[PDB]
Amino acid sequence: MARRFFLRCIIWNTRDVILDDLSLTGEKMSDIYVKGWMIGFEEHKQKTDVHYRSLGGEGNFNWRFIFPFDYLPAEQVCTIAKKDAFWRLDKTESKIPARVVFQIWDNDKFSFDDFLGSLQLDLNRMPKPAKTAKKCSLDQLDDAFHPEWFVSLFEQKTVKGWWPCVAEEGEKKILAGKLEMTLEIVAESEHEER
Ligand SMILES: [Ca+2]
Ligand SMILES: [Ca+2]
Ligand SMILES: [Ca+2]
Ligand SMILES: [Cl-]
Repeated sequence: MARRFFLRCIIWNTRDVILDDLSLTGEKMSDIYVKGWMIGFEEHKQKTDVHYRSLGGEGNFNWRFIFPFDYLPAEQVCTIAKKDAFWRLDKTESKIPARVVFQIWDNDKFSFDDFLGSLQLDLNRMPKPAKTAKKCSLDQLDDAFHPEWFVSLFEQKTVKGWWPCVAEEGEKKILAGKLEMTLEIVAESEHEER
């Protein structure tokens, strides 16, 4: 059966975010905000408020996202279709991995917002978070050589800490920002804590 879950995301802060603009005084800065959504549920995407005029790449948000999604425990696969009748968005089935996306953006008033970097996470196999922003690095993404550093959120239920965001210089990967988050998968009915 398809079971209804909820991904609860708190965006606490960002650090080291790329600075995309020049100030009227001529100082590098970004008007930072964070976009999030689950793949296959692009209709429910959400964003934080904007941390205006970040001069050192830091932003403060303390923002809560809730992402509802359907899940097949036995298949460990997302059903991009919501629930019940065809009236639901994404019709029926389509089985894909459960993944959430976080994107860091610079808000502009007099042009379009500019993409700064993103992080895409597999809820079944995701990199462990760094305790501090200092220990946050692209090494966290090393699924090839340190597979023990990937884990499953469904098993752990909750993870907190820092993850890196990435921008592609063509094939090359560059640290575009660091994201401090709490991630928790929540059931419709279960014990408050285990
Ligand atoms: Ca800009
Ligand atoms: Ca801007
Ligand atoms: Ca722009
Ligand atoms: Cl602007």
